[PDB]
Amino acid sequence: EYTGPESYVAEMIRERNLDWFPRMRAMSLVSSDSEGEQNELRNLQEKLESTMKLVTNLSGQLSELKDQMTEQRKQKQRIGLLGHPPH
Amino acid sequence: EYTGPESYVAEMIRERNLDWFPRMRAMSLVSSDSEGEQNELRNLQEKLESTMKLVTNLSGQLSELKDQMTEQRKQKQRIGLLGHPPH
Ligand SMILES: [Ca+2]
Ligand SMILES: [Ca+2]
Repeated sequence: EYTGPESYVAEMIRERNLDWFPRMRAMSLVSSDSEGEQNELRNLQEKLESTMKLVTNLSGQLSELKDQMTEQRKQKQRIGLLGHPPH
Repeated sequence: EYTGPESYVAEMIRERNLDWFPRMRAMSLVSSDSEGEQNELRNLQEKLESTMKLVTNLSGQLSELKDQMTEQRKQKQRIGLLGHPPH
């Protein structure tokens, strides 16, 4: 009928080990937080705006092929209409 | 005629409590700032460029449906004009 931690302590006792005693650490002092996790949120956010790379490149290319075909039509506006008028 | 803090000190005295005495803290040392709040500005800014998600997705979709209808017209430029010439 050993519980979870109780069985583990039992094997540590049978192992002649004393590493399960707390040393220079208390839960009341660890309960501080110190506005932590902020680094995790910053790191995920930095990748999220780094994810904006693929978000904005699709827009850039979809705009630019249309722009370049329109620019080809504009180039036609000059080159085709140059040879159209007679002499 | 008790003032704000004076009344509170009065009830602490009647409570036989000594927790209103400063201990290991001085205002002159707390007056440091240490370029603080920088984390708050960084956190708001990171969300603001995370707010750029919705700012740029509206642009992306408004560009892309126009691009895809133009591309459908371009697909017509081929498929419709393939079956138009006679034999
Ligand atoms: Ca059990
Ligand atoms: Ca009063």
